[PDB]
Amino acid sequence: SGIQMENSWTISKEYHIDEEVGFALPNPQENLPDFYNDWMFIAKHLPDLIESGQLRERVEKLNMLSIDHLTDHKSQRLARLVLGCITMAYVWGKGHGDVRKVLPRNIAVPYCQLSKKLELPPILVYADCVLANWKKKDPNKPLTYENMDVLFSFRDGDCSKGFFLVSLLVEIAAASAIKVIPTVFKAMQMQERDTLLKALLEIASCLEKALQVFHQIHDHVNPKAFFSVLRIYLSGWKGNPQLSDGLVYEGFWEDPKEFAGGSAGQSSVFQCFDVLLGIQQTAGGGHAAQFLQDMRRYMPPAHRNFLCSLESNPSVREFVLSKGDAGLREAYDACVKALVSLRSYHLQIVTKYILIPASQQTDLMNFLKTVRSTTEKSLL
Ligand SMILES: C#Cc1ccc(NC(=O)OC[C@]23CN(S(=O)(=O)c4ccc(C(C)(C)C)cc4C)C[C@H]2C[C@H]2C[C@@H]3C2(C)C)cc1
Repeated sequence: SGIQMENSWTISKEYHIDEEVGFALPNPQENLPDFYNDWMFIAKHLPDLIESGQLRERVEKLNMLSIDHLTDHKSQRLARLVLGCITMAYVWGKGHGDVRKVLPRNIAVPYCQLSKKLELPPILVYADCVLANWKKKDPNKPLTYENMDVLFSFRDGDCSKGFFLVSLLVEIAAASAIKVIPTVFKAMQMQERDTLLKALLEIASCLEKALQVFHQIHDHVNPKAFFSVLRIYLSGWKGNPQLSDGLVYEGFWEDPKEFAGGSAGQSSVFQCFDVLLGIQQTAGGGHAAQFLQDMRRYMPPAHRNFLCSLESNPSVREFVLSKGDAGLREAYDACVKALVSLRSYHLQIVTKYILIPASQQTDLMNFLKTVRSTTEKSLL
């Protein structure tokens, strides 16, 4: 068993996986210390600052603020979200091609220093704009769309609330499956047929719920706003012809540096359950594996370590198939089916929210088709 345990029931806190919200950051910080009010003002007013053409001049007038007053993980994660949103807005502007190739030192230096501390690249990633970018409206009500808000958006009407929160709610739905993983491995060591079966049925049930949460994206995200507006600010400078050499982080590196924009490969949920169920993805060969491994380096390092530990545990699939046990096989199959359905839905969302709007003004469609078929081929 690779997974380090905090006690007999819970995985080690060193993996930064919360029992209630999973890979998401629990109860995120909403305010920085007063010392950083100037950064908070800009991130909170990004929509009207971009729209009025005021954003860049405001960032250029900022004083240099040291990150030493960011003493705990939560305030460092908030600061990274604040500075990442400001960076995306500074670089892309209004999204018409008037790009900035130099990030000013009063942002670049604290952002790069903070990113070094957190071992995350100096660009907005999933762990910022989804996993840390949320609050409850009422502390005493549950985690539902109606009771939640994001902390930051880029433009009014960009649907970032719907896109980020629905994604967050899928992560939270998966958390109820992630917290069962130690029980799976314990039942395997102990030969507890029923415990393993109930654990797998629980996982499958939570993955099914996650897909029902995913369905909500159509109700909160307009495809034209997403494609023509939000995607601009999730774009990066790796292989981007508008920033062919990357971005200059003034006062941190002399040469421009390339970092990739957002990708679905930054969520740990898919790989977590592919590993658990022994599904090896092959679609797209080395170039796709290289890209996906690169996106794993854009997850929090503790979540990378969790995924690596999972790969070093005994195999659920090998255990199950050897039992002549219809019940274990059916429960395993229910998990695989729920993962196949999630991949299938992911493909249809890419189609409606990227491939189709793009057509109006191929390797991706065939990658997502192959990942779904590899998964379905893992049905025992
Ligand atoms: C910075 C940053 C940044 C901002 C957002 C993301 N989003 C992301 O990784 O979401 C993971 C998803 C997959 N989508 S998605 O709608 O197919 C989706 C997700 C991302 C995009 C991009 C524009 C970033 C390419 C496009 C689409 C269509 C939502 C979410 C729900 C289910 C399927 C997995 C999930 C299991 C949790 C990543 C980086």
